[PDB]
Amino acid sequence: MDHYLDIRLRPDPEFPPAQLMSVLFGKLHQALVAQGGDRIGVSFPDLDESRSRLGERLRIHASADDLRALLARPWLEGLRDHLQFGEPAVVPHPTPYRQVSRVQAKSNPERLRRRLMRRHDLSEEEARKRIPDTVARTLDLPFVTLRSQSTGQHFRLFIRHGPLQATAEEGGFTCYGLSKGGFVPWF
RNA sequence: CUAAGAAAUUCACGGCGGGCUUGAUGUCCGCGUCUACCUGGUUCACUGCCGUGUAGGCAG
Repeated sequence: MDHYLDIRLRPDPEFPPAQLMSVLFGKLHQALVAQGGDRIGVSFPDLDESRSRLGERLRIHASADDLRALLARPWLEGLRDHLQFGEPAVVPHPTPYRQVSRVQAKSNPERLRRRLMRRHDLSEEEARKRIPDTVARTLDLPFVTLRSQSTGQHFRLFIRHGPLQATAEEGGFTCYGLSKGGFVPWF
């Protein structure tokens, strides 16, 4: 994708930057739900995989008309005191490419119990002996804490940046901006 | 290279029997506890779907 926009979280005493990036990713998801499309990607160029931090930057990649459209929408109403804007410009050359993947886990055993007892009509003990409590997977990935609107549930979403490649291939994106085959330029 | 260097305590057993502790009592006067605070630190690791699959993803 040719054009990128960098929005920086303004340093704020009233909330930590994790909460601002949470609400920014959430309103980003709501704006991408309102526009649709699968050619709109995200990246976080302030990565730090030692302490698993997401930093303070948000880089959204698409075309020119999409970015200049997303500037003038009410998904930036009520937030523009708390973040700074950049300019939609071309990605420089040359840059590597990588992905943004959502990596969940089956770290809750109880959902797997409910699944195995709802499809098979087992008992609690058969589901307990089939899958033990050691199935919980630990993760060292950065995460964003979003809530739900209609049936409200607050969850952390882990973001994984993939390996740096030399060329990018075609592919879509979700409403979260996450990679489904399409890679974002890393710089 | 140590006041070094060494070592088998052990067999057996009936502590019990008896008893009145009692009478009497004023706790009591008095008291300024105050001043000021972000519960969030991502702190709700959730809910459902495709998939035979626990393999892998998805949707909010």
